[PDB]
Amino acid sequence: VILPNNDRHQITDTTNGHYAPVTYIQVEATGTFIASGVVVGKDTLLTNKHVVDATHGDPHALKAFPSAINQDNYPNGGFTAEQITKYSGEGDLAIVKFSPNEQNKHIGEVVKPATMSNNAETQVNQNITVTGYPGDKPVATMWESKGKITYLKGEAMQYDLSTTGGNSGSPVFNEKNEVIGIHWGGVPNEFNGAVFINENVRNFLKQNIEDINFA
Ligand SMILES: [Zn+2]
Repeated sequence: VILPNNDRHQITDTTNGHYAPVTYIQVEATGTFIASGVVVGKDTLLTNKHVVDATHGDPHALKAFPSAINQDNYPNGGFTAEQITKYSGEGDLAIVKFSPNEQNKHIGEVVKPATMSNNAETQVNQNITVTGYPGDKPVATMWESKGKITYLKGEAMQYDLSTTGGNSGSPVFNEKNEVIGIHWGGVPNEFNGAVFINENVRNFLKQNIEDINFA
């Protein structure tokens, strides 16, 4: 949701630096559901349970476009999901595995997977960014939203930065450009939040993704 702190910048050079694995998602149902996500392995991407539920039991309905720049401008093309594993906890988190594309390339090869933080030093009041694809902006455009962490408890985190429908599943980056959480949404006039990747979540990811990298 939009908050008093609405500080967002468009990322045009999407394949530069830590932005490459930030991904645009389209789920074809009924209508087209839009969301975001982040590549964290050779064939794996993280997003929310609710974006994955938009496929209504059909993984093939989910397409990921890493580093998408704008409508029909996908520098790495797209990838179709083949298998989905939802987080067993309360956290709105899901793991999506993709099959290679027509050129036999893997989603985690055309782009360098993001580095996951161990979150040892993460704390309230730290400056972070949530980068993904807001639906109030031009189609398939990547935007970085700036703010501070305002709440940390268990596997949940909240922050004061703005997001909009479409940002579902956007990675939360700390200053070191490591993924510390996965954005799920927010509450009007209150806050936006994400699944905080603590020890429990980390162990879950490690058990389901053999090549995920934690700093
Ligand atoms: Zn700014």
